[PDB]
Amino acid sequence: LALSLTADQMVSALLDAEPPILYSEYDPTRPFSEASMMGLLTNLADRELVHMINWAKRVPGFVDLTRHDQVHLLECAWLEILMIGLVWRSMEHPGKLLFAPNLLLDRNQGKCVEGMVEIFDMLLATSSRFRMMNLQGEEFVCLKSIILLNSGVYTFLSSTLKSLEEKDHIHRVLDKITDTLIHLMAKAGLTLQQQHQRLAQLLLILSHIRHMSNKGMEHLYSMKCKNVVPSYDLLLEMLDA
Amino acid sequence: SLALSLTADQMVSALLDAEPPILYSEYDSMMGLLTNLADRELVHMINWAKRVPGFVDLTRHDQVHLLECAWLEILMIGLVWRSMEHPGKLLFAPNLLLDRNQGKCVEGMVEIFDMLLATSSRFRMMNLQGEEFVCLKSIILLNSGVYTFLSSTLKSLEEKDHIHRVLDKITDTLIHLMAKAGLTLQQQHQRLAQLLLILSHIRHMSNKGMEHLYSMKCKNVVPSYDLLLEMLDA
Ligand SMILES: Oc1ccc(-c2nn(Cc3ccccc3)c3c(C(F)(F)F)cccc23)c(O)c1
Ligand SMILES: Oc1ccc(-c2nn(Cc3ccccc3)c3c(C(F)(F)F)cccc23)c(O)c1
Repeated sequence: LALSLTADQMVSALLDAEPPILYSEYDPTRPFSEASMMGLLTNLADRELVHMINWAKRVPGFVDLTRHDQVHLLECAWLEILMIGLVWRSMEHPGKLLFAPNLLLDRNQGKCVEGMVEIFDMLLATSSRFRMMNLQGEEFVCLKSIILLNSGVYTFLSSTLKSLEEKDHIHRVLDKITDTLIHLMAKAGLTLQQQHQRLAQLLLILSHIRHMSNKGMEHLYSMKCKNVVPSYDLLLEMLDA
Repeated sequence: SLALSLTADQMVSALLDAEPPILYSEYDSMMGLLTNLADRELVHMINWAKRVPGFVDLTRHDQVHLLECAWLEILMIGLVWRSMEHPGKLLFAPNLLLDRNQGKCVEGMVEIFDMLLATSSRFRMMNLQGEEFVCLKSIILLNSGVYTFLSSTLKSLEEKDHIHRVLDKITDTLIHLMAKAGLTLQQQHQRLAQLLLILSHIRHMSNKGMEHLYSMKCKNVVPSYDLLLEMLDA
């Protein structure tokens, strides 16, 4: 079971579970309009969702949960997960966001609402921060898994002993991933003080990622397209192998 | 910088000393009550903020931005802390204690109500301490708005460095409190993580709250940049 993994075993499992990088729809009309870019981003996200499920199922401890809880975590976290992926990819492209290898955008290219440019600006900042911190791949997979387990946990609520067990199991897996992060940092040769400071610096960034997702989710719901937001039923369907 | 020299004990002492008082609701409609209470709390929050070590080292403009971004999170975490010992209830004030069902009469707040309850219950199961609480609140103040400063000028860059250094000092403080309490090294890193991860959820609740204010046509109750600037300048 997941709770028995060593730090080295957890890292290996997470790295192996990594999803592929997808391309955006090839050769779209350029310049973009507000709708056309959204069409590209939405299509891309839709295609990544499938791979995210595959990834999620390989996150140690995820499948120990009921299907309902597995769906609830994905519901709450999908955009955060996509965004941290985006920020990781964009690290060595200052001033730009690498949504896909064939879709590298600066803050002016894509046509966007001014609410969108704020989010874009926030994504860029986060990416620079990771660049500055010299974030490592092994740390990234830990953070992405933390987002998956953490984002929807406080809203299980609640009662039943089983509901409590589920929450308890999530927190224990979270603890193991924390252990893993620290193990990586110590292994790298950071002092105890630097280890504890870096951990905190990384986790605090997650709150910003939650903010960006909240803002993005907000915009998504204001689109009279009745969908790019995956439903509970859709996510559940996708979960059944 | 003065802040950068503080020990863990001094940091805690300063923070405990800066705590605002717990205010009473004057009239014990939900929007009417939150508004009356929040308006009076804001005044105390500004003065609490100016007492957080490192905060007044920032430009007046940067202080306003931090508060602008953090204000609802700070109100909300105060509420969660106050409600900690009241399972199933939110203690908006000593004379305003609400359960989930009175939280239904209040329209689209039921979900936010539930999230708040869930956070308070998390605090309860963690045995969150007053000393840890004041650290968390300070972290929210310095962290929520730091990524949207605008960089550019040398000053804004120097401002961000300073914020990050103070945050590191608060991390040190938290760890010290835990070691002092007898936690093993492992338990210290774990609890640190658990505490900080709750902040993602507080941000989430603040965002839903804002979302709800706008849909309620209550955009007006939000402290504006200029309002905050004038309160600080006092
Ligand atoms: O791998 C991926 C795939 C898609 C996204 C992505 N980010 N944003 C926010 C955003 C995107 C562009 C410009 C401004 C904000 C999105 C929005 C949106 F509606 F939230 F914007 C809608 C659909 C997808 C995205 C991503 O971050 C990573
Ligand atoms: O000590 C406290 C603790 C909580 C609140 C608070 N304000 N708001 C929005 C709000 C309403 C009116 C005026 C200002 C803010 C809240 C909402 C929300 F869903 F309504 F946002 C939901 C739950 C709590 C609050 C508070 O104001 C003070």
